[PDB]
Amino acid sequence: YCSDCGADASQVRGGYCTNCGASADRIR
Repeated sequence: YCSDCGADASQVRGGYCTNCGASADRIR
């Protein structure tokens, strides 16, 4: 999941969370 917004990890592309724009390293 994204620690910044809670989106599921499957929503990350191109190095960012596609919902809130967090950098990839915010995924846990």
